[PDB]
Amino acid sequence: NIKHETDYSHDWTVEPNGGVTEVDSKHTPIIPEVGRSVDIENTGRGELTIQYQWGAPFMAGGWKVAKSHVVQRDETYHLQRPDNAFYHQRIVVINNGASRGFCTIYYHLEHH
Repeated sequence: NIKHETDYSHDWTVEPNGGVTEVDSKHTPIIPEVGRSVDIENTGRGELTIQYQWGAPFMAGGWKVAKSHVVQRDETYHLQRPDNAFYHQRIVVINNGASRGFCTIYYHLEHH
């Protein structure tokens, strides 16, 4: 009795020499919420960093890093969301290298 479920994906570019691309975001300023996990497939020639970031109410003190991981070319990596709830959160992909960055993000949706 296998069932098909639908998730989302999206392709992204990340500029070289410090580009940052936002690939997910959530703002829940009244009641905080747990976020969403993703997988990243690096489809470019150089490495990328993926980070899970959070912010306090009013973004006081700017974004903070909860998780970070480096993904090499052709690899796919699962970024599990933190177990705690946030007022602001996002996932970014950062390209600190000289090669243009490319990736596909697979978003793990909520299923019941």
